[PDB]
Amino acid sequence: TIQPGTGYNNGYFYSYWNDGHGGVTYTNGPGGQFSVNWSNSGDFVGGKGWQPGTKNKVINFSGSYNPNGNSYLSVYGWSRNPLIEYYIVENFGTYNPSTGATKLGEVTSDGSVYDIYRTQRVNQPSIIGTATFYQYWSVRRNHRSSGSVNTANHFNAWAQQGLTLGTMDYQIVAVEGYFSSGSASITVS
Repeated sequence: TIQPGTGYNNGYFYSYWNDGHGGVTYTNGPGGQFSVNWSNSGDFVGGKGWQPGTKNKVINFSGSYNPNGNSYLSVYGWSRNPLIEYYIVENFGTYNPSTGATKLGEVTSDGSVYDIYRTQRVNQPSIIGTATFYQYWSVRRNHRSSGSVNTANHFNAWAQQGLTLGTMDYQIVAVEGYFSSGSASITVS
């Protein structure tokens, strides 16, 4: 296990954050590999990828994802100017994070339809400090724990619908959990 923080490991950016509650261990492995094991955690997010991301990256991920409770497996990132937090959700546990969100379209990519949503976060932590910003979501209908994500398909579909992105900040394959248990082992390339 490592300290929470950000850095580079074997040529990949990583980010690991937790709220201090306990119950989460994050390990960086060789190459693009990372592992997360959690048991009655608090809120956390961890994964590997790129800093900065791009608008036409094809992201490959392979491994195992076994949530027991509330957790997501996503391509996850931010843009600046405008400030946007975005998710391309490949798999989740007990909670569909688009519950109660406004549906803004559908896109077919990489073997599934995805539903597109937009939510707003009001006076919440962000990469530039406390702020009000939008979150964009693509939620895969056919869940999986390995695959390839053509991010351009999502970003172009969001743009078509009026959901524009600014300058890319980090872009990772992340395991997120909120007071749950589970294990994951994921290799990014």
